[PDB]
Amino acid sequence: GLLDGKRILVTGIITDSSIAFHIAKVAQEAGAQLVLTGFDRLRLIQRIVDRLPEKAPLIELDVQNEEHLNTLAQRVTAEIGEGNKLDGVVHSIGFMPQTGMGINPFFDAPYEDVSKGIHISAYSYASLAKALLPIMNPGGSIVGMDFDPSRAMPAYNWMTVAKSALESVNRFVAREAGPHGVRSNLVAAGPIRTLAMAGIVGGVLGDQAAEQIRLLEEGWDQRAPIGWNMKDPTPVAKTVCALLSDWLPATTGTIIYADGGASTQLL
Ligand SMILES: NC(=O)c1ccc[n+]([C@@H]2O[C@H](COP(=O)([O-])OP(=O)(O)OC[C@H]3O[C@@H](n4cnc5c(N)ncnc54)[C@H](O)[C@@H]3O)[C@@H](O)[C@H]2O)c1
Repeated sequence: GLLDGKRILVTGIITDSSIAFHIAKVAQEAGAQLVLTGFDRLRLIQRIVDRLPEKAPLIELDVQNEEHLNTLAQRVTAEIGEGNKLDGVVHSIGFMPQTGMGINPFFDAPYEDVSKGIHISAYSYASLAKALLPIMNPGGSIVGMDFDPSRAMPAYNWMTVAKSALESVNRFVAREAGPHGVRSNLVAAGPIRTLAMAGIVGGVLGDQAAEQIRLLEEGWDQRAPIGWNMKDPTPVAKTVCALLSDWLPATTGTIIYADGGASTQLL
């Protein structure tokens, strides 16, 4: 298998539609041995982890908790065994309070809310790398999830600002990881109907926010030369696994687009 013998930590499972659930599933089917992390609802997440192809341990990680981060490497080592190291780390973590995602105008998001979203969505990519690089093997790989923020998307407002910060953080993490023999890259996915996003397109932040995301989704499918399936994150999961493998060993600090090609076309 593509990831035979690799030990990979995967953050970000909260539902069975989470991108991270599919990353974990595909990675296990490709031979990887996993450690999962979960935020807050650990019993809920454990029952989802129980549905993965193979048994894998779940440990707690709130990326806003300094003690969780400062103990993370030790707690991972407790699961994989002293002397064993990680080959891969997946950041699949995002959050922005509703005030920053269209329930009110762009200008009405208070900084306390924006700062919380940037903490979880962007700064924590550096936090996670800081915590785990000391227990990573040369040849290893850190991968984070991106949503192309090169143009303003009124569908996502301050989450797009957070992704712009994340892309910058990724390039600096590549610099830190390099001397360890470790790569850092982002996978920019098209829109996926995770439970949170299905709620927004469904109307939970109001009619206008629902229509804005729906228009974004519709344009995406029109632009993508190979199509885009918002109800199936498997192609995104495979792309993450490609970057976790040994097959892109000279790629670091970059963004790989798993978006059906929609970012490359203008209609
Ligand atoms: N859904 C999409 O359309 C889409 C598209 C491109 C990229 N992405 C990105 O993919 C990543 C995964 O999101 P998703 O779409 O699978 O949604 P999701 O809601 O299933 O996953 C987001 C995860 O972030 C976790 N999280 C939030 N606060 C946290 C904290 N304090 N500590 C640790 N974890 C925390 C949640 O518990 C959840 O597991 C995010 O970075 C998201 O921005 C999503």
